[PDB]
Amino acid sequence: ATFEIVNRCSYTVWAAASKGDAALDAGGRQLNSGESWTINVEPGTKGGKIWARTDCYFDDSGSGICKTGDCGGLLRCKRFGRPPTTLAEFSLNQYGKDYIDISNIKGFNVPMDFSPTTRGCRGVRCAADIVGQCPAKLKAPGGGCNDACTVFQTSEYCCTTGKCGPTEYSRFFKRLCPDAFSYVLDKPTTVTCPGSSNYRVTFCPT
Repeated sequence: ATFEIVNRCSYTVWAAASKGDAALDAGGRQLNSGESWTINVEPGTKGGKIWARTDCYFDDSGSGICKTGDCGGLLRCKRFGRPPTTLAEFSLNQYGKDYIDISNIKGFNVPMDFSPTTRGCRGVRCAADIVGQCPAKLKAPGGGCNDACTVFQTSEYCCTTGKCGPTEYSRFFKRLCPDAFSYVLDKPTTVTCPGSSNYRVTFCPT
């Protein structure tokens, strides 16, 4: 499948694409404001994620640090990034269907639209000013708005027992972005698309 990743933010972001144990395509790239990066994702990819990283510094060899979403200090991400990260999540060609969603379960750093570029389903968006409205205890110094599990490490926020409810913190994310997962057991906002659809991820869509 083809993903076009577009930075509509006024600031540079470092896109990242990983399935947790391996890079997707190159795994990461600098996107200046307005730049587009087209990647190819193998059919059948299960549990892929795309996110933006902010305020990165990398050397010649592609090693460095980002203030949000850092994936072990590499430009080319092989593993998932450090919260807070707004997440575009997808599983492709799962019994004939693609499944896509946006998640705030690992916090929020950059607003995001995740839409098909082919027919047969709708896109999802989380474009509210979550960082500006972020509750004081969830604000990340590097920027962004952490989820409550990352901050407090309790069974309830992390849903470690498989039973957990919404919380004051999850309801904040849900109020600003109803179409994104706000906690592990949230009523799913997953979109079902035809198998082998193509997609565009737009940072700062508005």
